[PDB]
Amino acid sequence: QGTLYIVSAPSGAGKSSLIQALLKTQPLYDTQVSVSHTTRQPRPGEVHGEHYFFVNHDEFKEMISRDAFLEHAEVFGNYYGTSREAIEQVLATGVDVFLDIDWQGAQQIRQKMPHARSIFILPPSKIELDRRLRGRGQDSEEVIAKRMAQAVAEMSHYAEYDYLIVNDDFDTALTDLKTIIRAERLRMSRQKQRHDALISKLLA
Amino acid sequence: QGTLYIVSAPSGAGKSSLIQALLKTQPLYDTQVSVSHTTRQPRPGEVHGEHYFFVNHDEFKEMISRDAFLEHAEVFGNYYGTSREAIEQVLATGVDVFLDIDWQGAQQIRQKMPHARSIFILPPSKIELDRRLRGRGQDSEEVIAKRMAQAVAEMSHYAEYDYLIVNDDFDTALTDLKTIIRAERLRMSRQKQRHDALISKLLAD
Repeated sequence: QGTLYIVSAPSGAGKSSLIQALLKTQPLYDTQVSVSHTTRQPRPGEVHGEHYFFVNHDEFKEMISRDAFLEHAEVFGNYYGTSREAIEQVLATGVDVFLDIDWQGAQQIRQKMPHARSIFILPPSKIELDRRLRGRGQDSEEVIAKRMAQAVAEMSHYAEYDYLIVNDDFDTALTDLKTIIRAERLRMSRQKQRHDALISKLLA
Repeated sequence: QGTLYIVSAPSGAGKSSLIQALLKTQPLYDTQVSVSHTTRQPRPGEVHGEHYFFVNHDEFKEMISRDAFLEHAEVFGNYYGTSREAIEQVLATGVDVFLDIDWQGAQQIRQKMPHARSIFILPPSKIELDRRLRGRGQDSEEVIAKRMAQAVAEMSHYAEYDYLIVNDDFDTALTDLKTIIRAERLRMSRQKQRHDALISKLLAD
């Protein structure tokens, strides 16, 4: 019923913000963000099943052994992963899910979910990507150069995705994202289900 | 480069006006309607290459022999069809082409143009379809029942299409159409070509 949207981009393409901006304007019965499993400890305020599903390292490795993840990775001595079951339960409710992930996990997901759509977001020029990576302007030139090399390595994978948004002006990019989602919702397999009663009435 | 959009709908779904409104706000280097070939005789105002590509029965038949049409029909002594050459020429210049056609012509085109996208447009309810078919309201219940039967026959094929727009509010339907065309242009196949130079500068150094 719902569509899984894999969203990736180098730092500096405004990806995280674009997704957050999307959730602020769509009801949870239409659009939700993926909730990942993690082995890190819950922090104050976090809720299991809401900010993350919190498991311990053995549970996570056990899950991995039963191939329970669409993707997982170890990051700073903690594992993070996207549970297949969790994603399917939400999609089965007709909700579209946005799964922000690097190109590696995006490749893992696509292998298990051929129907997942994926969107890559790019910065609009080398100069603007460099400006956005510099943020407040407080990092050393070498740290920035490593951020740029990392962004370039991420962007080299752009052709593996189904859609490309060049985020120059934020609101233009965000309209682009909403356009993708709206168009996918005008597709016949979703529309004939959504308008099932109406079509039956029109043809009777 | 460009995409062929097959657009169909029963009368009463605002299809022609939606397409027309589309052409009013997009440049010819982005969007055009297809120009059909026909043996009918040019009429007042019609210009070859614009309202139709006018040709005579022998040319049309020779084209049919060459399977040069994506679809064609023969009605009241005349041929009407969409030249495959004329469409691919425009598509090859990166332009999206809209082809307004009935469901039968739509099936003919799809088989020959698997990459074409089709959009079907529906009225928003039986009562509103009936209201729109009655128009100014100067027709017999017989003519209306016939319009409605014809609309029903057209709608029974809606599932053969890639997209469905339910045209309740006109402006909202027009935005739907524009959304489809913009989303298609965001696909990787077209974006990677459109931004080739940008992408190459981003990866450089």
